[PDB]
Amino acid sequence: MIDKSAFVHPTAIVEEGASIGANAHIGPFCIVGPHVEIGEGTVLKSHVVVNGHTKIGRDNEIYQFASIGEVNQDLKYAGEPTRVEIGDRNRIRESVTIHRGTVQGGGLTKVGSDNLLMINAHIAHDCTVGNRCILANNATLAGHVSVDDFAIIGGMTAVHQFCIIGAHVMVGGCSGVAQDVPPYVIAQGNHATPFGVNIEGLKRRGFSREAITAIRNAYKLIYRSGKTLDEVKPEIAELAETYPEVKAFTDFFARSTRGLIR
Amino acid sequence: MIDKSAFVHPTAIVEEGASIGANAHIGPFCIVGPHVEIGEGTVLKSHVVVNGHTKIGRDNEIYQFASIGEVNQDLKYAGEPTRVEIGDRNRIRESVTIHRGTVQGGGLTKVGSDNLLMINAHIAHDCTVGNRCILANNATLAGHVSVDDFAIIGGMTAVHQFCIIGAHVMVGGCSGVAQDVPPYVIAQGNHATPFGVNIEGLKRRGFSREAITAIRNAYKLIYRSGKTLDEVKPEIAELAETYPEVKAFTDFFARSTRGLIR
Amino acid sequence: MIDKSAFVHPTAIVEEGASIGANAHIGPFCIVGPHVEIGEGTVLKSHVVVNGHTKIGRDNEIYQFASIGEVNQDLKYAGEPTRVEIGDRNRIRESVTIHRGTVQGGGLTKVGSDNLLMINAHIAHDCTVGNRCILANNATLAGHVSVDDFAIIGGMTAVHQFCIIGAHVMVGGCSGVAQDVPPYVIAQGNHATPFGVNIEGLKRRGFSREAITAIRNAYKLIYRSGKTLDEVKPEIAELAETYPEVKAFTDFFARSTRGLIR
Ligand SMILES: CCCCCCC[C@@H](O)CC(=O)O[C@H]1[C@H](O)[C@@H](CO)O[C@H](OP(=O)(O)OP(=O)(O)OC[C@H]2O[C@@H](n3ccc(=O)[nH]c3=O)[C@H](O)[C@@H]2O)[C@@H]1NC(C)=O
Ligand SMILES: CCCCCCC[C@@H](O)CC(=O)O[C@H]1[C@H](O)[C@@H](CO)O[C@H](OP(=O)(O)OP(=O)(O)OC[C@H]2O[C@@H](n3ccc(=O)[nH]c3=O)[C@H](O)[C@@H]2O)[C@@H]1NC(C)=O
Ligand SMILES: CCCCCCC[C@@H](O)CC(=O)O[C@H]1[C@H](O)[C@@H](CO)O[C@H](OP(=O)(O)OP(=O)(O)OC[C@H]2O[C@@H](n3ccc(=O)[nH]c3=O)[C@H](O)[C@@H]2O)[C@@H]1NC(C)=O
Repeated sequence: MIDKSAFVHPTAIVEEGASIGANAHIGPFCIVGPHVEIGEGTVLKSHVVVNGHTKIGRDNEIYQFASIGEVNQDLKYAGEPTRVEIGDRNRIRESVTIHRGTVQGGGLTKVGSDNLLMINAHIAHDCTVGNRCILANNATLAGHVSVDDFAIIGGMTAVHQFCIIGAHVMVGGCSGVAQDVPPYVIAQGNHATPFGVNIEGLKRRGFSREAITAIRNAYKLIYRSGKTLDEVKPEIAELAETYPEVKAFTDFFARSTRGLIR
Repeated sequence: MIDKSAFVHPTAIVEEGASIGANAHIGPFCIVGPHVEIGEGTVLKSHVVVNGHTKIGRDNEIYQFASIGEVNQDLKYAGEPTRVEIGDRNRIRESVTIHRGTVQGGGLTKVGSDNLLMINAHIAHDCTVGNRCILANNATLAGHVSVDDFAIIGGMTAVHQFCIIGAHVMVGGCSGVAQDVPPYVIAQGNHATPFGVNIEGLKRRGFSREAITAIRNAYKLIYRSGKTLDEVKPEIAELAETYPEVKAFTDFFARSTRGLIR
Repeated sequence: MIDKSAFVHPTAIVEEGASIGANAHIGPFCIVGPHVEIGEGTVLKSHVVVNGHTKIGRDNEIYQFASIGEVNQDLKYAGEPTRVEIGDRNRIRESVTIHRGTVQGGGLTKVGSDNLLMINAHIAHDCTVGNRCILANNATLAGHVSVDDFAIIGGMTAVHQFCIIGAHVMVGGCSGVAQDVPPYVIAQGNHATPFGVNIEGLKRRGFSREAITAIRNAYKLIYRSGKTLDEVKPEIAELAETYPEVKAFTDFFARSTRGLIR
């Protein structure tokens, strides 16, 4: 049902069964499918396509020529009723594409809250984007990619299938990520390699001097020590019991399947 | 004429003279020009622009914000009635652009059948795309480019004007192809360089153990022997009279004008 | 007001207050905001969004799915009535985005005349594009970028914020420009480095043999001499009093803030 306080442009096509929340705005020439839920205050500017089994939260801004909930590009997909979930206060810019999941990959593509997805950013099937992320122009995620909280993907940058981009990571523009990126690190190149800790990002996000130092020491254990990952994991765990920010590393290691960028 | 069994959305604009086949679907806000032919069962999802002298075959799926048959980007083009041909069962994704040819370049842009053209793939004037190809997100072909059967162009990858991408080639993502790529080879980098035979692709497509070995030996003649191309061409021709799959090389050599990637 | 000789498609939405010039063409499903001015003979093909405080000149061709005058992607922007200016005889292709300025960056995004902006070219907030430029497919300018007269940005190429691309420059495809590019030079790579003078471009644009030689000598002072920029600036100024084309260098130096690509 469409809430009485929602605006739906006469030219927009909202198919019966769609749920449109209070004070939502559906602009000219938009198409909204029957299995779509659009939250309170969310705006679809114009020329937006939203379909599939897709739930969109509150106060989102979705710009013209964006395609949300669409059939994914995985040749394995066969039309199964898979899902998209999008949180609150996201800015989803022109030509952004966010595709539905696959049964094989868990059935769900997820995007959190307060994200900025710039022009022609691509979120493929079965991706999980967290909160407060930035995907710059043409930033492209292949299937099953995780982008953790506060992570930034630079312009023209592509991420290989199944890769994890750790929390607070900054991936430089014009890059190609082929393996997993630990939280807090700077990555650049093709293939992308690590370039230290995202110190400036952490400073701006309120991380203490002590926390940043501990994170830098954890980085040094991984990349400078010359030891194997299995050797340094318990050392990182010991460090984490004093500095809880370091726990991001161990949580990341348990999820990592592609190996680390080096 | 529009076939009686074709669906044309009330909001779609199909100009008089356009030919729409049986059980075709023209979605909301589509524009179809007077010199366009759309084949049986072909679907234009929504917000699709098809114009120029353009023939589209059967069972195609063309997604929103795609531009098919449009004026090309060659500054030499002056509005001449050039052409686009598109075959059957293609999946042409959001924002894909396929441009009409130029008189100078032969007057025709051609795409075969069973191709997957991912988001924002670009097929410039006078290009020839074969059958069963994959162009990943943002894959960009300059004018007069050939992409032969089964070839794959990775995400964010650009191909220089007049280049040929051989049959069964896999070009890696984030690459820049400046010269001709022989059939069956893996290419990566900027500028792109060869990295052996696409063994896995050939295995999946039913190539025999003997054929793959012969193809590998042909690759070795080209790249490992240290001999000139003119020296190894007759040797490849001799090999081809036992293994007919090797004939792909000699057929490719006759078309090649840019020299080989090395 | 809409001029009596202008065409506005019944499906187009031109908001009251918009100024549409003589013999302009507003195609199907276009949206034109109340603070937009569209000049004599300008064509919006179809599915074009033009909003904000935006002035567009004469004889422009703006293609489907383009977004002109839109809210920029700078997180600092807060909805202030900033501006876009676009000159005459530009060809603005499918999915091109040109964003309004920011108060912080001067309030204006400017594009001159006779430019070709290819598919999905991006002109960010506070950019200044001159005359006769070419931005190829997916060419991406970050905020506050200057692209001077006749400059060419290759396909898949990104330019870092605040950078200046000098007059008559050719930036190769698949590149990443991180610093300022002097006029007349060829740039390629990631990060982009200089590769001599754009001799062919200058020849075609009517530059004399003497002028090109002088420009080459200025290039050699900057890059071959081994001297500092401060040492060679007065030498370039001396050369410029015989060959006025060399004055482009000194004018560029005064604007440069990022340092030179080397
Ligand atoms: C990084 C920038 C690229 C742009 C990213 C945006 C694209 C995404 O929206 C779509 C996507 O990533 O889907 C893939 C899916 O994430 C993956 C896992 O589920 O599976 C697929 O990728 P994968 O690497 O597993 O390719 P396949 O094993 O399915 O084979 C697809 C084609 O590649 C050929 N191939 C494969 C391996 C090889 O070594 N050589 C080949 O030629 C093979 O013959 C076939 O034609 C999926 N692909 C296809 C084309 O089906
Ligand atoms: C690889 C990724 C890039 C994106 C690919 C998508 C673009 C295609 O849709 C369009 C396309 O490829 O068309 C070109 C056409 O395939 C070719 C052959 O027919 O001809 C043209 O390319 P080319 O390399 O021949 O350029 P021109 O010789 O026509 O000159 C165009 C501009 O380049 C300038 N130039 C040329 C050479 C040089 O050395 N320096 C220059 O500055 C010249 O002054 C002029 O302003 C065409 N270009 C233009 C801009 O007209
Ligand atoms: C080059 C190809 C990329 C595509 C280009 C197209 C994008 C443009 O349309 C938009 C644009 O360029 O705007 C930026 C604006 O030109 C600039 C100057 O005015 O300011 C901004 O860029 P900047 O480099 O200054 O980034 P900020 O300092 O504003 O911080 C933004 C985010 O980066 C994080 N950051 C910053 C520095 C650092 O070292 N590590 C970080 O994690 C920080 O925490 C925050 O989340 C602006 N960005 C944002 C996201 O606001």
